[PDB]
Amino acid sequence: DISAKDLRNIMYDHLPGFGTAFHQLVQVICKLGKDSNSLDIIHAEFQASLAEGDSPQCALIQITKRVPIFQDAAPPVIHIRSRGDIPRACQKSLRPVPPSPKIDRGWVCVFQLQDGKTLGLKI
Ligand SMILES: O=C(O)c1cccc(N2C(=O)C(O)=C(C(=O)c3cccc(C(F)(F)F)c3)[C@@H]2c2cc(Cl)c3c(c2)OCO3)c1
Repeated sequence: DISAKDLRNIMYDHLPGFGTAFHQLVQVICKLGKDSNSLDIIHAEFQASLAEGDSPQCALIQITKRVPIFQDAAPPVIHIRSRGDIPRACQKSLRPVPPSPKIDRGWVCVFQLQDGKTLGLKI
């Protein structure tokens, strides 16, 4: 069976740049997919979207809209020490956390900083 690491690497293979918000979205998709035994359907949706001619970015967003574990789901909370732990290419995508963020509305994750600060990653 495909593993979370395998799928992460497969998805990364299609993305430009490094440590971008889409890379973090792959991390989130793979974590939540692993936790709900859904990596196979996620991989299949990813490949099908690519096969129809969608960009890999569009394919990842479509996974957040078409795979049921992400539908109306809140972004996962990831504990980090400070803003510096977040990759450079993600920094401009960090935003104040809104009232009810949802993964399928583009809120990838919420970083909970050691000093109590909180930042959402937005696509
Ligand atoms: O242990 C697993 O089986 C598994 C599977 C897939 C991905 C991951 N994740 C990681 O190993 C990991 O470093 C994840 C991150 O997204 C992450 C963690 C710390 C810091 C950062 C960073 F700040 F963006 F750099 C990202 C990432 C991760 C993703 C999510 Cl959504 C997490 C999480 C960790 O902990 C709480 O929720 C773990």
